[PDB]
Amino acid sequence: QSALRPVINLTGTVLHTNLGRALQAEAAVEAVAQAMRSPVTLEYHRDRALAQLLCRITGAEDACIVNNNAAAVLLMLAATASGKEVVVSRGELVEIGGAFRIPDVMRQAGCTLHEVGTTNRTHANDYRQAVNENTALLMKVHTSNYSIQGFTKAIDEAELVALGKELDVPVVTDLGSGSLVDLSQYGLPKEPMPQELIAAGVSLVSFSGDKLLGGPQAGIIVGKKEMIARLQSHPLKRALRADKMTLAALEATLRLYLHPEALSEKLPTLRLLTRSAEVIQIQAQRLQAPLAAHYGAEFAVQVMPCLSQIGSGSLPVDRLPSAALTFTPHDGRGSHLESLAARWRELPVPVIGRIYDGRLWLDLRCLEDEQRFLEMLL
Amino acid sequence: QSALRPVINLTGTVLHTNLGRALQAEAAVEAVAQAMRSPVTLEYDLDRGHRDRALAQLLCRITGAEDACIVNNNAAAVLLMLAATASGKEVVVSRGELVEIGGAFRIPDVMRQAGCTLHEVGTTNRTHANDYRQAVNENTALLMKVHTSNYSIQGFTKAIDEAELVALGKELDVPVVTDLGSGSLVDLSQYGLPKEPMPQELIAAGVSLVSFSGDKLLGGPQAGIIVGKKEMIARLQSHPLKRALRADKMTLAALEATLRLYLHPEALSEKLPTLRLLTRSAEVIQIQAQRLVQVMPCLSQIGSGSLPVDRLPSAALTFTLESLAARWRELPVPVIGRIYDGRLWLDLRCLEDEQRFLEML
Amino acid sequence: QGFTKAIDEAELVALGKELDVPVVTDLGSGSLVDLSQYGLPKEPMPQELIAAGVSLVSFSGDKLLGGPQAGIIVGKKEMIARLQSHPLKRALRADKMTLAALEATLRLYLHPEALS
Repeated sequence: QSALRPVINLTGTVLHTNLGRALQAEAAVEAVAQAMRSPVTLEYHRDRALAQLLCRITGAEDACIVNNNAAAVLLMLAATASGKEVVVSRGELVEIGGAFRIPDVMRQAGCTLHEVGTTNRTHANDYRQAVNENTALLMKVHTSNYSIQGFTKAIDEAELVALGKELDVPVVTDLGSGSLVDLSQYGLPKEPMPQELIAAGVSLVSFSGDKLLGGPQAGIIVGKKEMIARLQSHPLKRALRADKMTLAALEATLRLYLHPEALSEKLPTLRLLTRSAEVIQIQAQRLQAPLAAHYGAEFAVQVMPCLSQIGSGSLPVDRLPSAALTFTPHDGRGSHLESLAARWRELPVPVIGRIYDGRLWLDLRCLEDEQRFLEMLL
Repeated sequence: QSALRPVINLTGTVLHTNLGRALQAEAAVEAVAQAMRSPVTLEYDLDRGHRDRALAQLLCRITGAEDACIVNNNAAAVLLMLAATASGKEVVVSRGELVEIGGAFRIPDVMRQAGCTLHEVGTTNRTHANDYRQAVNENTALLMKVHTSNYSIQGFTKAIDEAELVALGKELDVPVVTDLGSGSLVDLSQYGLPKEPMPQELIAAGVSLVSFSGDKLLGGPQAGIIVGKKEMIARLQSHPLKRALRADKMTLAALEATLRLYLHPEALSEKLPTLRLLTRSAEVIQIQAQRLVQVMPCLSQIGSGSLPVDRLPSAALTFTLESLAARWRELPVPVIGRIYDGRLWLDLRCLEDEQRFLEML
Repeated sequence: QGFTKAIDEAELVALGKELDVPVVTDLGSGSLVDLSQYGLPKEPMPQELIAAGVSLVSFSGDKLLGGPQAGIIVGKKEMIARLQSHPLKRALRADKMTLAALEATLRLYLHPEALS
């Protein structure tokens, strides 16, 4: 078995950054297989069908596609504000994962980071007082992995683009998550959409493709034709250009958003997120018997409510009811739990659970096919 | 129909840069589909764990280097290598290796982007080891050898090989890096094809870092693979640029499945579509062309990573023009031929499925 | 809330001791008792910061302390003496009713049983 081995994500995190983030749809898989097996018109520009599709969906003039959203932010800052100040709120200097920090990206991209306001309260006058002759951008970063609660104040995109129009300074956005549909319609927490930012007047909006979009690892920048053309002509773009499998997967995923009626079914990310809790309860009750019969004598397994995280691109707050299987040792020793976790991690198709509340939990929200999981766990 | 539509490459260029370069094997396709459909341990080591440690071990087994690094493409590989190993310092490159690939990649421009200073030595055709020696000073960070994959200078020429430059850098305490580009992992001369420099030879000769593509003569996905010294690779992985240049899980899955084909070379000419199309015999092409408007000898270009000289016999069917090509480009599966010698030629070297192709025409 | 990481006071004072740099804290609220005993959310205490090795801790007197508007800085004798001798201190010195209220309020914390 290889290291790029399939695993059954029972940790309750749908978009696990360490597990490949979003799963790909069957349409994306078929398009990718067709692109790999046979020659495709890659450059016979490279991303033009995708640019037109993003114009249809988001409503922006032009679009650029790069390796990932870190590459998107790097290219945006290097091709739009190289050698010039960029005004970012002091409460949006975000860190994602641990390798991506906004100040470090500003340093690499050759711009100067101008910090305004405070960590919790940033006012429009803080943006206004920093705009000078060296200022090239007003950059709003979407804090996708965290939220500040309490005495807070943030300037929305509409007010910031109004201020930039008044001061003749473009406004860009590092959206990150890139949810293309209103999640509130499915009961999920609402996240800002590229459509709203593009309509509000944001010059450039950069978002990921494997986050809430449900596609491949890609960095999608949508916005004004002139600034997108600036990005395309930058020397960095050649290093950051996207692969043909990436483009095929992104095109097939984006074509799913043209038919929203089946979107909750044909998109694995949405299908896993909007999965009802009653079906999870039924599946847990059905699966509770064979495991107890096989090796549940050492530690009993029962079904109680649990909480599941949406994953990357959303708040790490769970916010999602679900059902889980708990393996509670009889003698109350963590050695049994650690040994069981190691045994599962050494299986041909590893099953990853979570050590929560002194027990080993398997959250079945992200378990579509129970046959292979039952075979591996028996 | 989407613009990323299948196309039957009958132009004779197997590795067409504008047509996706190398087709991937069935093993790579299956690994990619498995990685897409199900979660994979991208950055979660079962034994946190790095993203491409399995790939690094596989590349150590194949090439023989200490460590490896995977980035978006070889342009990104060269950019990261120069920015993490020679930032703010001089890089000594022969004046006859300042290569341009495709049109968007240019060695001087990459050095400008990477923060290095390009030091050019020798002449376009004649570069001597003393030209390298006279340019090495306290600000020199690397001696860079770029493999001219898309061109060759013929006539009164002189190039310093990698062994001589490695010895010179060892004497002067300056590391030697190589932008191999093509990255052929097997001796092509064994298959009757022109020999190309291999990463194994450069690694054995003492090159600190060797960067090559994955969609060229390797036959895999678009990737930039840098193999070499553990310290140099660790410098690359810790650079801030790497986060922007890191490789996707589909890219890593395809690359690992492709690299595992090189562990069984006997079936490599069959499992690898690039090698299968390159080592396809001319008699079979002649038979297929006769079975499928005149059939005559033609010559097929290898494509990216090799010199654009044809150097490959084949048989092609000709249509005895512009409007025919325009009509063919509008099919659900477009057929692209070449307007050569006043005739429309369809080189049948890359035609793998006759039953499907015959339906459109 | 979310993907967060903060360096605690103990680790920071250890780092400052290693690098010979003092560590100060703007506590603000200045709760002198463990609020978790009363069912309210726990807040950092000046006692914990002083024990952990923080050179100076500044907190309000009208916030969670329950007294008058005052700024109370507690810590090392040398740095406190630096504060007292600063020219700003005359401008910032505390009033007599402020001191009376602060002393009477602090005397309540010596009898925690009736403090609630």
